[PDB]
Amino acid sequence: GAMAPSYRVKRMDIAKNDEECVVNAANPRGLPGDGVCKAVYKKWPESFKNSATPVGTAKTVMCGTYPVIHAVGPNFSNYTESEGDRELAAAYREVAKEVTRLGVNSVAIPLLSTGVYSGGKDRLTQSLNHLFTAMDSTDADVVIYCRDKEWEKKISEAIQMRT
Ligand SMILES: N#C[C@@H]1CCS(=O)(=O)C1
Ligand SMILES: [Cl-]
Ligand SMILES: [Cl-]
Ligand SMILES: [Cl-]
Repeated sequence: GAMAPSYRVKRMDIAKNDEECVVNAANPRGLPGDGVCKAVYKKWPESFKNSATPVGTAKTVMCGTYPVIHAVGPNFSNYTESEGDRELAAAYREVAKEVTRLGVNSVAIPLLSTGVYSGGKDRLTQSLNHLFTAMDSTDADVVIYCRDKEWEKKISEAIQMRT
């Protein structure tokens, strides 16, 4: 565990993270994909060996000794709002289990289903709250990665509001 477990946000590529493990915003088939998933494929291609896993689940594969937690958020193009919400919450609960099992003191996490799986909606608050719901009972330092300047401000605001 971290001595004083925290949440932070950074605006940069999660493939350059300074944490003990990474969460991939994976597809269910373990394909290289786009966005975060492709950056993760380029950095930790070895972690894509048998990484395929269903929607709402997380599967960890080592790259050397570095854990890559493949978390499959729903594609809101395919799911109803209600079912997509349920699966997005579930993916994050599975990430919390894996982070706990691995015994890491820090984890780099993107906001699941906020990019090409968002169904063209802004899901910052929805995705972040499900992240908090899952990770609040863990003692790892959580570092959230984003790419948009306005999202960095809103995530930072949401973290500070609860401190
Ligand atoms: N990043 C991202 C989204 C989820 C996996 S993907 O690369 O297929 C699209
Ligand atoms: Cl960067
Ligand atoms: Cl996405
Ligand atoms: Cl972003």
